Amino acid sequence: SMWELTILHTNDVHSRLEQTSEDSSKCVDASRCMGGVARLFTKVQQIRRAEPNVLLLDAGDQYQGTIWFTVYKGAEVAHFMNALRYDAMALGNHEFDNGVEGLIEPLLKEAKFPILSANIKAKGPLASQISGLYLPYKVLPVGDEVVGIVGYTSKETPFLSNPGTNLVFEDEITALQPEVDKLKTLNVNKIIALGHSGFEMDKLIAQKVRGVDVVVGGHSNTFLYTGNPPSKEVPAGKYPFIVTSDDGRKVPVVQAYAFGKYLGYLKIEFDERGNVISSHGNPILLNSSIPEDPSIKADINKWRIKLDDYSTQELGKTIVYLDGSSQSCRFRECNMGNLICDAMINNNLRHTDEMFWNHVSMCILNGGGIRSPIDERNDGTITWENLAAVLPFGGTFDLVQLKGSTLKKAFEHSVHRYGQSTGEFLQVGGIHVVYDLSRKPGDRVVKLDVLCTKCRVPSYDPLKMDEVYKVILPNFLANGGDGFQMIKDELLRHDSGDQDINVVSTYISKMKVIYPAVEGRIKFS
Amino acid sequence: SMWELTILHTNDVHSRLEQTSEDSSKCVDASRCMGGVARLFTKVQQIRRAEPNVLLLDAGDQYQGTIWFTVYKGAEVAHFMNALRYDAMALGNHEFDNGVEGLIEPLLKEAKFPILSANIKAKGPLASQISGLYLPYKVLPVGDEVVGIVGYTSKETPFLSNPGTNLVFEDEITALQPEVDKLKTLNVNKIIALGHSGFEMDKLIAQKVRGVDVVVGGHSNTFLYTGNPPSKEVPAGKYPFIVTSDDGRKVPVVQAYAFGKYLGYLKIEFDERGNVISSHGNPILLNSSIPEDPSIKADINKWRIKLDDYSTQELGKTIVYLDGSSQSCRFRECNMGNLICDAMINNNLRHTDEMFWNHVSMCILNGGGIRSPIDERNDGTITWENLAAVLPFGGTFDLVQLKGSTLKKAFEHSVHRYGQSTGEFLQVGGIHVVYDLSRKPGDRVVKLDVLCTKCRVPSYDPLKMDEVYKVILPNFLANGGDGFQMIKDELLRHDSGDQDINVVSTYISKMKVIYPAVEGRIKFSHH
Ligand SMILES: O=P(O)(O)[C@@](CO)(Cc1nn[nH]n1)OC[C@H]1O[C@@H](n2ncc3c(NC4CCCC4)nc(Cl)nc32)[C@H](O)[C@@H]1O
Ligand SMILES: O=P(O)(O)[C@@](CO)(Cc1nn[nH]n1)OC[C@H]1O[C@@H](n2ncc3c(NC4CCCC4)nc(Cl)nc32)[C@H](O)[C@@H]1O
Ligand SMILES: *[C@@H]1O[C@H](CO)[C@@H](O)[C@H](O)[C@H]1NC(C)=O
Ligand SMILES: *[C@@H]1O[C@H](CO)[C@@H](O)[C@H](O)[C@H]1NC(C)=O
Ligand SMILES: [Ca+2]
Ligand SMILES: [Ca+2]
Ligand SMILES: [Zn+2]
Ligand SMILES: [Zn+2]
Ligand SMILES: [Zn+2]
Ligand SMILES: [Zn+2]
Repeated sequence: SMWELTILHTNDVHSRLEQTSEDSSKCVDASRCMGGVARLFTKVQQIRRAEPNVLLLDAGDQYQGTIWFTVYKGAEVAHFMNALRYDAMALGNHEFDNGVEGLIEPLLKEAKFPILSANIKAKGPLASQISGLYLPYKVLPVGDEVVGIVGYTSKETPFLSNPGTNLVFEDEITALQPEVDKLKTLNVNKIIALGHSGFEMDKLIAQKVRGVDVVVGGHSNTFLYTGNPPSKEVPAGKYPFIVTSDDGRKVPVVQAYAFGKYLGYLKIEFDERGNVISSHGNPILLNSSIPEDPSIKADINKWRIKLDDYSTQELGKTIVYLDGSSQSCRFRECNMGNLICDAMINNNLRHTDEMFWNHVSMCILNGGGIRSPIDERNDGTITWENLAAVLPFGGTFDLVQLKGSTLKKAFEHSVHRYGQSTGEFLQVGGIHVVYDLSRKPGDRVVKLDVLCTKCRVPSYDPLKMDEVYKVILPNFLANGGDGFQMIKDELLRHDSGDQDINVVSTYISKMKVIYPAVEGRIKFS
Repeated sequence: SMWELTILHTNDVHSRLEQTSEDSSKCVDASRCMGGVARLFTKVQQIRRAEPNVLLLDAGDQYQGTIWFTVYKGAEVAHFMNALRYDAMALGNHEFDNGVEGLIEPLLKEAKFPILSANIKAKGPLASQISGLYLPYKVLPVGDEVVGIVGYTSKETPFLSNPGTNLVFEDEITALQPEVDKLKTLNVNKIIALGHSGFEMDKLIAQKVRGVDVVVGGHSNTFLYTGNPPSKEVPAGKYPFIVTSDDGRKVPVVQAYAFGKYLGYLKIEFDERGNVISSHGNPILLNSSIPEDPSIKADINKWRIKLDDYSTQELGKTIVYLDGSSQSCRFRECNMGNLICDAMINNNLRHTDEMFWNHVSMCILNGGGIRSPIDERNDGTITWENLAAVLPFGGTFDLVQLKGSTLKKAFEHSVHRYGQSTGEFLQVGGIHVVYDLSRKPGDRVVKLDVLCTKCRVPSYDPLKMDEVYKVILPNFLANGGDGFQMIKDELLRHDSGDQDINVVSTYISKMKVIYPAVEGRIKFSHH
């Protein structure tokens, strides 16, 4: 005898409540738009009506990405996930972006489903405050069986978000194994690991955590597919990805890209003792072939009324595609990066009253801070809402004095673990860098020319290690985010800047028509 | 017996009536300013009081370069050259910039000294109109002797200016020799060739034209000096430069850079039969050590009143030196070029109602069209006057559809005679070009990448020969100037654009603070 479970799964939805363009920017041409919570609900109900044993799971990073989260601050997440009737969610890194209070009062108190993390431990006054609002696991009834779901969250969360110093983020394998053993002693024979640490960590969990039957992941924005993929996303492996564990077991690992563009869909056949005997499926592309549910869409429109103040005024026009996609901006020079760096540099030079920074022409910008493209095909209109999708974090473009050796160390860090879509890869202004990736990590920077400052005509001269340079960058990077510890430690001055999104809107308002290009600021050898 | 003559000479003054900064841009810090007509007058008078036999000569290109010429149109040239008591002038190419009417009514009718060119022949109805207003030669009394001065003008004048199709520009050597022979039969044994064809042609004249004793030149902006030079300009040779002629004679050739920064000064010792026994001198740096003459300065201030409309409004600010010097912009990437090209591109995109050119991101700009720097040390203010020194010509930034093969032929022409400070060297926008100069002319372009247009994100892709590109450029280049004959002939569309100086002021007004760099748009390689 066999027992079939259908796992429906989203991850890194990142406040894409409404349907989006193919690239996850704002919907303009409705006939070609994709995803959003109303469309997901239609596909979820289609599966639920057909399959008797169904779990709808989220692997974190619902928080942050559009004006939805800027305005509603997680109430939209609670509300629409409840309307969809998610069975469980794992805490991601972006769930702590508005502090622990930003997690508790909107999401944890209003969610009608369990929220999960087994490697986040609470200490101090916070322990009693957050007791039971999230859990290490939940044991869910599914038909006449039970399925254990055990949660996890990235160890990098303190370095990427605002979880506060009373939350300790343990190792995933060390925290998960006792919980999985606890569930076995409670006669839960089917166990799903649901969490938010990336596809590599998901694979290690599948391997090393004995008793885990399936890993549903997130954080790396990984697309897995078996067969011919339905859109632009290139699959990193088959769906599901099969790990061979330490005790010889085949453990399926899944992820469902990002932005609610796909619904992950895995059918698993279990024996009577909760061993996986087979698995199959694929992520389902939520395109115009699936209608947005009328009820959920009507509710979305009601919540949408408050947001329409942010889409009113045209700040300017683009006549080129502003490529702010992760696949470009984390792997090579992207023109959205160039735009943002040029805006950073240009805005700073209006502050003529402050003479220490009035010649700053160099810029560094973490690629992962660029959160969305903007489309050029609607007479390429750029509103505030469009900008808020690119720059949702409410950071500042701060000013730092750095030694040359600090700067070379940062450019080595930029490509130290290249090829995994991590956000540390640097977009630049007033810098020409050339990488050779065949060299070992810490020695991949082969050419590095920067704009001179003690010179009448600015030209790109080679960077000297002993020389000091002035750079404009996100406060995230100045304070040591993305493992840029050399910046925070070794910087000589650090001034607070202007607000990031205001800098870019000012710049676009000034220029009227923008046309940034890929110029060979970042080259490969 | 011996007879000593002192030749004082200017060339390519280019409307620098007032004193200038070291680089020839507007005077701001008066304590370190140079040249101008008031200072020149002081130095000329010092020499005249000291030496009995003095000629003050001009080798052309007084016309064009600042608002002085924009407003007064050659009347300031006539007026201040007359006040200085120039003995003779040769017609340069820029003397024809406002047509033949622009030469006649201001300069030729009001000048109290002879104006000279022996290789400009007038035909049609214009011949009788301009007969004798300029001359092939003039024979000037100097003390008890006479000195013949014979004129010449660049054969490239029709391709650089607006002389009209009724003026023919003959070969200089063929035109000069009969005049020099004629003067020998008229018992003129001392002959100066004064003209405007460049230092190379000056040397050929010295060599080939039998009877010429001295060549006073212009057009190439050549600095010659003997000893340690007093300023930024690198000497091309000794002063005077000595040609050994075909008929066995040492002929001194002189020039005096440009912009009235130096007064050329050559002492020649002649024998009784008008042969040069020796020559010596140097150009005199007209710096703060020579005071401005009170009379000429007071007259300059009176004429200056009408011009002060052009310097009131600050259009914007630069925080970098805008290198618009000939030594940069005709030899490599200069940031003034980059600025002008970016302004050309940016202004064009405001015309959204016209959909054929609304994605144009490629620009070519002849380096010789960039006429002056702008300084950054006075809180680097940019007025209209400053801009008018960079872009004096009143051209337009026109729009052309060109084949790729046309564009590569233009980039080959850009460096075909590289190393001579000729204006055809191209400043660019949305183009990355790499030259190898060790290769032969017509095959020096080794890499040539341009911004794509049928593409969502613009990147620099290699230029395809069969593919067609849209480019913004000066109408000078579209109409075939600087020997860019491939553009005029092989272009597919040609629309008139906006006025050149208005494009750059609009852009500066928009940007407020400008900081253009040398970016590697133009590189050189030795493979
Ligand atoms: O799953 P994700 O979203 O975690 C992901 C994982 O690699 C993947 C992804 N790809 N596409 N969408 N998602 O990207 C993370 C990258 O994003 C950048 N990052 N994160 C936060 C943040 C920040 N501010 C903080 C401080 C106050 C709360 C927010 N500020 C700036 Cl400038 N960058 C920021 C960084 O590069 C990091 O490596
Ligand atoms: O002695 P010069 O001054 O002749 C000189 C000789 O090599 C030397 C020089 N160096 N520094 N100052 N002088 O430069 C010539 C270069 O100047 C450029 N040039 N000339 C005219 C002109 C023009 N318009 C004209 C057309 C109708 C009347 C106005 N338009 C644009 Cl865009 N360029 C123009 C061109 O490159 C040429 O090669
Ligand atoms: C939607 O996706 C399916 C595959 O999942 C594909 O066959 C279909 O062509 C798509 N429909 C559109 C774009 O309307
Ligand atoms: C002016 O030029 C003379 C002659 O070359 C030189 O000796 C002197 O130093 C200069 N005076 C200045 C810069 O004040
Ligand atoms: Ca099991
Ligand atoms: Ca003689
Ligand atoms: Zn995420
Ligand atoms: Zn994440
Ligand atoms: Zn000239
Ligand atoms: Zn000339």
